[PDB]
Amino acid sequence: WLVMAATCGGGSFGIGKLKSLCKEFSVPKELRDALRVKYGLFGGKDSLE
Amino acid sequence: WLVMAATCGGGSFGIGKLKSLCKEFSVPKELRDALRVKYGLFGGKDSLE
Repeated sequence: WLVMAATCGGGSFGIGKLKSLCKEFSVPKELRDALRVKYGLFGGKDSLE
Repeated sequence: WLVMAATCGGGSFGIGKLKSLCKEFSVPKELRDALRVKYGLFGGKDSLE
């Protein structure tokens, strides 16, 4: 796999994930980016006095 | 397949076709381009009075 790789090898940059079977919610999975930012927009939806 | 796709996905541009088995005429199939032009050069081969 380093031979097919040629000049650049063993250099992971980003890993995408997906569901094998299909059901309920589509689950195209790379929302992890907004997981470290645990509550970016969801905490404050429409709160005003 | 959209995950491997990354930034560009679901954007077909051109579809090539080919024969599974081998026989008679090779049939590398993308002559469809000259099918809408039904008779471009074949209609008039070498006709002259």
